[PDB]
Amino acid sequence: KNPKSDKFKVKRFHHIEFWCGDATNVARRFSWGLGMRFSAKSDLSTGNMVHASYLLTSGDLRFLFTAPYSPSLSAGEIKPTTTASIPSFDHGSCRSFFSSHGLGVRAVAIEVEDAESAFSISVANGAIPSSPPIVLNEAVTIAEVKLYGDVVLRYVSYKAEFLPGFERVEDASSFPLDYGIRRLDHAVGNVPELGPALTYVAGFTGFHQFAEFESGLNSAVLASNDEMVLLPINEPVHGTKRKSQIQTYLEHNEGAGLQHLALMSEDIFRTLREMRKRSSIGGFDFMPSPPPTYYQNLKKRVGDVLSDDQIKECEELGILVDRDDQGTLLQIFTKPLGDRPTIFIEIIQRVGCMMYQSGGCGGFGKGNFSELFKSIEEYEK
Amino acid sequence: KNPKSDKFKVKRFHHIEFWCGDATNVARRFSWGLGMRFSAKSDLSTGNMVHASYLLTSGDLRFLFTAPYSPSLSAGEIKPTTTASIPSFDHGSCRSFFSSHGLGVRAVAIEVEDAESAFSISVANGAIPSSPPIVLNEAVTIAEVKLYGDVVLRYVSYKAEFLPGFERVEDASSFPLDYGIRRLDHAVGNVPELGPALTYVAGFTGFHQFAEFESGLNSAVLASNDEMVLLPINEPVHGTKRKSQIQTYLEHNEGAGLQHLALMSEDIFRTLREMRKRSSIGGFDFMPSPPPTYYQNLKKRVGDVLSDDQIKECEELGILVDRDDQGTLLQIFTKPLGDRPTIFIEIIQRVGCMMYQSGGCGGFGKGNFSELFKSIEEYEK
Ligand SMILES: O=C(O)Cc1ccccc1O
Ligand SMILES: O=C(O)Cc1ccccc1O
Ligand SMILES: [Co+2]
Ligand SMILES: [Co+2]
Repeated sequence: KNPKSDKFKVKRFHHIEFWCGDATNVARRFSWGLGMRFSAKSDLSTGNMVHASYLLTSGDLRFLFTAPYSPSLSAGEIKPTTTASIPSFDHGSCRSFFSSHGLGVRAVAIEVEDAESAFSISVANGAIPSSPPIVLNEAVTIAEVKLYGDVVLRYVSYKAEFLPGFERVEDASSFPLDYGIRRLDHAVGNVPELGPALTYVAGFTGFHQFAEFESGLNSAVLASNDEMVLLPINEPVHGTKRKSQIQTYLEHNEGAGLQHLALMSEDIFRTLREMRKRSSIGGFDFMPSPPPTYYQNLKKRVGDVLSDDQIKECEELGILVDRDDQGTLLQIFTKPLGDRPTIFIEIIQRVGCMMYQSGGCGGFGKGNFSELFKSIEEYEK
Repeated sequence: KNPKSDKFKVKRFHHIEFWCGDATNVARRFSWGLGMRFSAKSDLSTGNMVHASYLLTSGDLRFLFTAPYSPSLSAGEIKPTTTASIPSFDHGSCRSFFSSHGLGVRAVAIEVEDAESAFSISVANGAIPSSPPIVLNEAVTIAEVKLYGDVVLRYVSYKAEFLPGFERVEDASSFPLDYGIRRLDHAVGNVPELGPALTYVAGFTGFHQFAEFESGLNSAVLASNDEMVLLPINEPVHGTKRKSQIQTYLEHNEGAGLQHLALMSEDIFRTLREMRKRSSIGGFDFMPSPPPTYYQNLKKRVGDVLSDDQIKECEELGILVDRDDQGTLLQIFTKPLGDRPTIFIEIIQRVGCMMYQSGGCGGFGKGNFSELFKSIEEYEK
């Protein structure tokens, strides 16, 4: 069931912020590789002497890329006189984050009704504060609490254009790329111990465990009331023949952090075609495809959902398919987005659970561990 | 004249190394924006636990992009047991460089006859050592001395494939991009004081001042014996109405460093067409074009070198033209390559000075300061 125990009003995923060494180059790579438009900036040209921040958008999906300038540019500033557009930014925290983790997600931001209420109630309920509520131009309130590792859960709330002090990019620089991605479906964290992580986060949010349906991990999923904010969390399982990829993550990331973002497409076939066309010319690479035996086995499992043509199209693109009690899930995983084997991206599309589509329709692919192992016995063939 | 006073045998520009926060994303951006192939790697997959290094090539042009992993991966190593493929790399120096300068060039590498000789003779003649000669796999010798700021001049010499411990990229990942760029023509440094910089560098190389032919800079050019290694150096001039861009550089870079790389194309028209097509989809932007009056004035200066059609093609692409006593220079400048207004790139092609083409044929564009100022009086039109 769903007890709907959110301790404050949570709306939707609002944006994801990457902390970078150079925001320009990461943003331009992601824009081409994923098909996202440059839509806002806050940097030297907008008066920001503290950080460079570039926003990419695709549908409702908002990726923010931020890097620090030299502290010398803003050395005479103090917090009351700051030119930073994101008041929680701090040169030392950002350099320390990036040197410790490399390229990765600093903030998972959700839109709430009242960011100040959400911050107070969260801290009242165990959340470790990270940046207190700050009202920007009497219009937007932002607050941050620790999520896991050095990742913050950022609350944003609007009285009624991204953030004050961001400018819309003059569209001579804004090329209308679009490969079909429309919103963030869920965000996945890796921790050394799942239980305490769950207890902490569920402790201060009231998010409930999302109901689900021997290789490497245990996981569980936290969800908001309407189950549109979904936050899976993994822990490693040790002693296994193949080393736990969760453990590999923790080693190369220097501890807990965000493992991957799941991006919903409105047409996963066109998204993967478009992304794969660009893999070797600046975009993203994809995990190796499952063997043909995996795809033959797809008819017996989802032959009622997908035509033979649609199945054959899943095979051309390397798409995985899983199915819940309520819907069917199409998914695929990129290779790591940067130098370290840490953060990656998953492209997904859900079919079923109409009534709008309810959140998590089809689950998260748990069934594909078994299906891929058994399929990999294609050595017989 | 040219006294040919090189104190050791210098061959050609060999490569440029960028020090990055994340080498993967910078390299993939540069590859698409400039049309360079992925040709070698040294990283986790090759046994390197210290740094990630990716090599892009176009003709003879070699761009190397390097970033540090977590020190924890190599904490049990010492220099005799290192897995780094570039023995001069050091986690602390790289993080300190990047935090101080942002994305930029760490090494200007030239190939010499004997890197050990070049290092000893240079230090004997005033060069500040940076990394002593090291022989890699009994095949390649590398040595580094300080050039200016935190930029090193790196010597490389081969007994007789980039460097030992680098693998050729398996070409499923190596897409044969090519927009016409073929080699590095010259590399430009900005310093606070030109005179001491010249005296130091000419002091330990024997490079001579390259003979040339009121807004912002003084500059001078150092050259090797056959004048194929060219190293211009700028200093700011203060008190000017418009602030010195050299000074702006020094402020945002936190001191002296490499200002820009000049890349020779074999077809500057195709290069700029191809680069401009990609400016807004992950590539590089170009400085704003000169006014039409600049291009009308081109007939009277280079009408004997370029047809009206070729001139009109210069106007479509924003190409600048200057002319020496010996040849004609076509040039254009990108906007900054990363977040800070520091490093950028120039695309060039030279016509004249046949006998092969002698180095610096057409100069470096000094004449375009005056031509652009006078051309900008198009307000009358
Ligand atoms: O970590 C993964 O590879 C995928 C994942 C993450 C979290 C919960 C369930 C799940 O299948
Ligand atoms: O700095 C620049 O913009 C161009 C330059 C650099 C160095 C020498 C001569 C010259 O025209
Ligand atoms: Co998932
Ligand atoms: Co130049």
